[PDB]
Amino acid sequence: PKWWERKAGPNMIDITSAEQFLNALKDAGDRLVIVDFYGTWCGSCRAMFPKLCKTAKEHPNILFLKVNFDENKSLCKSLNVKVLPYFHFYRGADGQVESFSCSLAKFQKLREAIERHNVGS
Repeated sequence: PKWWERKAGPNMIDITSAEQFLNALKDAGDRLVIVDFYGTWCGSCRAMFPKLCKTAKEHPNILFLKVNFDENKSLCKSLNVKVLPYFHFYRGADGQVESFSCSLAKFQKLREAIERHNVGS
């Protein structure tokens, strides 16, 4: 049971290809989408994961995409991801609306981004 699968709820999906990633954004409709770029051996990513999972339970209608950088290097490079943890947000016809790094200590940055782009904001 890999650390990134523990207590991961139904709105948290593993992405394993560029095709799957693009299909996920398309099928999201007008939902807010949070893309979590993480590394297998990223201590910060691992430390912040339980809080991310709680946030996913707190927001059942937000779609969370987990993208393992180490297993999706070309995809992550095409998305200009250079450091981990990293987050993109996407929302409907607006496409990408956030791009930022985070950690457990500054987790409120992620919530602030939700405040800016959640359905009804």
